[PDB]
Amino acid sequence: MTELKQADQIRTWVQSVLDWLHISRVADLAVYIGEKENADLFIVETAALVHDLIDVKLPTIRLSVSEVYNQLVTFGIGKEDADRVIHIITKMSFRDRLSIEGKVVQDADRLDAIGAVGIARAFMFAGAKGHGLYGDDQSAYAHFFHKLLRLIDMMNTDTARELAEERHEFMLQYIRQLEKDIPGID
Amino acid sequence: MTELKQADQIRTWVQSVLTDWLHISRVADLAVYIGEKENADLFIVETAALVHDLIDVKLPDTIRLSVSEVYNQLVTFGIGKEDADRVIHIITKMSPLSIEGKVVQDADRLDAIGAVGIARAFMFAGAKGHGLYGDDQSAYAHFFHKLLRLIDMMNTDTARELAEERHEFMLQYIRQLEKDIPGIDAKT
Ligand code: NI
Ligand code: NI
Repeated sequence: MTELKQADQIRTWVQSVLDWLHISRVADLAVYIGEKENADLFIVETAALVHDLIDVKLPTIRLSVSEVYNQLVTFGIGKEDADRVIHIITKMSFRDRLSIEGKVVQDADRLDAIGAVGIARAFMFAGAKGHGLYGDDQSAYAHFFHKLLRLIDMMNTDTARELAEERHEFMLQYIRQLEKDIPGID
Repeated sequence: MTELKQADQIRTWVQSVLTDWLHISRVADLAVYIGEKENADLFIVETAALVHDLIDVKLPDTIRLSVSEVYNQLVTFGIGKEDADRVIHIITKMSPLSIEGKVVQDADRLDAIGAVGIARAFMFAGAKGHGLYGDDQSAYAHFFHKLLRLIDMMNTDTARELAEERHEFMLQYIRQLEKDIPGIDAKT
């Protein structure tokens, strides 16, 4: 099982390149969902680990599709697995953006944007970008209704839909409470 | 009402100075609510709540006021010397406190817990480049080290009651993180 070795190298590489905590969470989740959805677990974990490397959001860090490709083949990963990972990540991040493995990776990514973890990230992002808690259309509170509260209805697989239900319900109890703590938050 | 007009004056001033205001507005509403239940002087409570942050070291240097600047503006705005002195004694102590000072302190701490405290913790982490969890500067660490202890330091019966709901909700939020992120407590 050389795939253990290869998976471990990608983790170190990615951790090096770079948040890592998001990537790690998404990979753990992708592996879990992929197992229940009969996807290729190597592909799903690997795609999860590198799903952010080619994004335009990242500054000096952003890698090219071929840089990522070359690194995987350099680690000894096969052409077909490297090709399939690239098809996943390149299908996932272009401006204004499936197979079993692609759907699982996307689901994992989206699950990480809801629930208690999703709420944390929403407020973290707002803090980083100088945005308000509420009071603006760019605020974190607004983004729950613009985006986060709809994600459950866009999940690809039965397994991700299952996991979503609990995370979605909790975000709702969170919003209800926030609205109670701050009357006129809207 | 002369005090209604003075509070509205102070409100517009503070909002103009800080131009954070949302925190101050929430703290003033909470403080007046507690103050009324506790039979504290409501004008002093509201005024202190409104100016409680203006001298705080955490404000940037382009905005932060000296104590004399706060004092002078209050007096110009028509607050009497004695009331103005009371307000100054509260905010310099915050940055035993008086009865009104304890009410303001409680309101300020209430805003740091519950659903609103959760949001604020994560916003701060994002502002300072700190992680969600995984080290001692992380938001998660900050819950254990500081925010989960605030309920023990509430001054008033009214605040203590309000803090129980908020604290318990924050405990539910932690439980949810622990569930969704296996190993979160040990993660680095
Ligand atoms: Ni992602
Ligand atoms: Ni404050």
